[PDB]
Amino acid sequence: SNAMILVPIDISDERIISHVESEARIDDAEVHFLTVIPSLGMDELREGSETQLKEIAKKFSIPEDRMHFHVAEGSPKDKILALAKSLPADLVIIASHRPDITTYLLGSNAAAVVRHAECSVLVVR
Amino acid sequence: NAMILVPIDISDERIISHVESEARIDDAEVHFLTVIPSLPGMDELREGSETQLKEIAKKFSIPEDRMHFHVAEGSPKDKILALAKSLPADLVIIASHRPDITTYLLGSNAAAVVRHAECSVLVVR
Ligand SMILES: Nc1ncnc2c1ncn2[C@@H]1O[C@H](COP(=O)(O)OP(=O)(O)O)[C@@H](O)[C@H]1O
Ligand SMILES: Nc1ncnc2c1ncn2[C@@H]1O[C@H](COP(=O)(O)OP(=O)(O)O)[C@@H](O)[C@H]1O
Repeated sequence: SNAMILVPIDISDERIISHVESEARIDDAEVHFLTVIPSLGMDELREGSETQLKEIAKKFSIPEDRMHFHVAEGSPKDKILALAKSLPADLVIIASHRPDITTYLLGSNAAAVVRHAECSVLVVR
Repeated sequence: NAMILVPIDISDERIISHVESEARIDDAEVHFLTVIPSLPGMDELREGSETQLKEIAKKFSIPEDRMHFHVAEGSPKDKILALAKSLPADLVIIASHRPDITTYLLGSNAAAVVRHAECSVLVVR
């Protein structure tokens, strides 16, 4: 039962990198990157999303054999929470909001994950 | 531009040479499909199935940028046929039967695909 850290990533559009790396180093945790394709060809979108997720993950200094990639479809908050439950995650690491939006001190997904996760949550600023 | 559909049962080698050779003819896209039959979470089963599908595909000498992965849920023959139609496939490549079963010279999925597919079908022995 290695530690498992869930790292949701919005692939649309760096402070989380040092935090994920440091948290992973604590236990040599498994690091599960997740991207959610919002609802409303699917196999093609999933494939392109996985490729972009992997591109982003190259920025992180984590061993290859510790990184796992997930693509979900639907509500980002619902899927982040579902995966934190099913892994189960020992930690969720999430940015407080998108870097280019300051109106809200916590974004919606961050606020929901912080409140509803069954595990600890690190909100990164 | 050419598209080859290769259904794989992730429960249970001869098709490898044929797929590699057929793919070389045009530099075809190769679409691997596995169908998980109907009755823990569906999301985790889909991801677990895709992971095993990808491990099998590592046995095939085909360029990375030509391989595509699909997971469907239900009747294998119905989903094989649905994808062959919608891609649309120029070829389906299918083993005559499961390697370990000799009583049916042609398995039931192979028989339905070779009769109902709208494209050419290669039955491999
Ligand atoms: N589509 C998505 N897939 C995966 N994670 C996401 C997605 N959207 C948001 N998140 C997670 O939530 C974090 C904050 O996003 P959010 O709470 O929606 O605020 P904002 O709307 O400012 O981006 C993101 O940094 C990301 O970790
Ligand atoms: N669940 C499945 N998903 C994708 N392809 C399948 C599945 N089951 C069978 N096939 C395809 O059909 C081929 C032959 O299977 P089938 O006709 O069921 O014969 P058998 O009954 O001996 O397994 C398999 O090698 C595979 O290519």
